[PDB]
Amino acid sequence: MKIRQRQRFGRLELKRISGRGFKNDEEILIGNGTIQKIGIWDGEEEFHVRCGECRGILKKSQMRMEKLLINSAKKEDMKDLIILCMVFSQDTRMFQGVRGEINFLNRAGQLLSPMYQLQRYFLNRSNDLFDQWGYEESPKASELHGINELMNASDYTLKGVVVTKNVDHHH
Ligand SMILES: CN1CN([C@@H]2O[C@H](COP(=O)(O)OP(=O)(O)OP(=O)(O)O)[C@@H](O)[C@H]2O)c2nc(N)[nH]c(=O)c21
Repeated sequence: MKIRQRQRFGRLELKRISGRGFKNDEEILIGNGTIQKIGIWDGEEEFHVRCGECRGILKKSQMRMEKLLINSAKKEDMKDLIILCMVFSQDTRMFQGVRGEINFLNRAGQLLSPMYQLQRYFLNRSNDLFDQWGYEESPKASELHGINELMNASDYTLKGVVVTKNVDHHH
């Protein structure tokens, strides 16, 4: 239907544009050697995504971020959107990136649930994530360019992530 409330994953705002995922509770052995109970989504899905000023298209499958296209925006929003999408995608690389205990409390003194532990952890320790994520030679394409961990156009890109330029197509 035309009017749809957006879904939210902390700071990440999302709207699904294709696919049909199904959620199954699974036990996941993550990178710090602990087992986490997580509702894992299965199926190829694409989302419209946004964090602050940065907007993009996220394509995922089960525990895999396939492709992330985003616009150029303020670097903190670009970086946060990428991290939130890596976490949202439940990518195995993301799970494997965790070190030490994820036992963060909220302001009501309760433990965050596992997905929110992960969002909180990687937002504030992104080098853990990006190291595990992998880098590849940037795509050489006309309207797309890769980005590095500093959110700059580079010869090498975070794997699966692509940025568009702000171009005056209509003059
Ligand atoms: C990883 N997610 C998370 N998610 C949805 O994104 C929102 C934020 O996830 P969440 O806060 O972990 O949801 P949760 O607390 O598990 O509640 P729910 O029972 O709705 O899943 C929720 O609306 C959740 O349903 C998703 N929706 C789809 N279609 N595919 C997905 O892979 C995912």
